[PDB]
Amino acid sequence: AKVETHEFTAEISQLMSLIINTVYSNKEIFLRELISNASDALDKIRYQALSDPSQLESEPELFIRIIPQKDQKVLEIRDSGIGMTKADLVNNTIAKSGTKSFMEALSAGADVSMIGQFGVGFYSLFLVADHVQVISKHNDDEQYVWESNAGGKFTVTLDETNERLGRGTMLRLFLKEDQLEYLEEKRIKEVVKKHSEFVAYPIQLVVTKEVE
Ligand SMILES: COc1cccc(-c2cc(F)ccc2[C@H]2Cc3nc(N)nc(C)c3C(=O)N2)n1
Repeated sequence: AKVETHEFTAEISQLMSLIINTVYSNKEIFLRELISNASDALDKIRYQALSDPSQLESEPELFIRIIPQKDQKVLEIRDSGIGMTKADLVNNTIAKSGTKSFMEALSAGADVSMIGQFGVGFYSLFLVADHVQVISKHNDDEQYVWESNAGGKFTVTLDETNERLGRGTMLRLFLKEDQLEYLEEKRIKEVVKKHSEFVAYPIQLVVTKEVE
């Protein structure tokens, strides 16, 4: 499998470093942000399906799914949205403008929670995670895995190790030891009900209970 390496733009590498290092208190906002991206990605596939309902056939169910993996200290956020082609992942760039604007607003004293308003709320995941894999499948393209440690370099490899998505995106968040509360059914239920009431799509939570 060929791991293509790429370097992050200097503004993107500095944004990633700011968030991963910050002390922000309301770190739970990351979930609103990722859910909001997943909901938007679903809106995008649903729009195409208004024209062409064959676009939905790669994964007919439209959903956001939250999958804690206590064994691996991993929280996965999966959507069956539009997904991202390999070219998308290697060049993901409205980010450039929103990264600069958001950085200016932070100087003026904006709170970290305003990140979504500048369109770069994906990077809020580094509040609770030190490393991240992003697995994506766009309809007319193959399934790839993007990877970043918040440094200045990310990889994009063909996906030969993860479950097939059918269509969409799954973020594998490698949580920090301080933020392992977000693997908890009850803690995750709190954050979702608080900040994502108005989501057109089912937010499914996967829970592994032992049969007694
Ligand atoms: C989701 O995985 C990745 C990987 C690198 C960069 C981005 C990203 C970055 C932004 F700054 C702003 C927006 C994005 C993503 C956010 C996103 N999330 C999800 N769940 N699905 C899609 C299609 C996108 C999308 O279209 N663009 N997302």
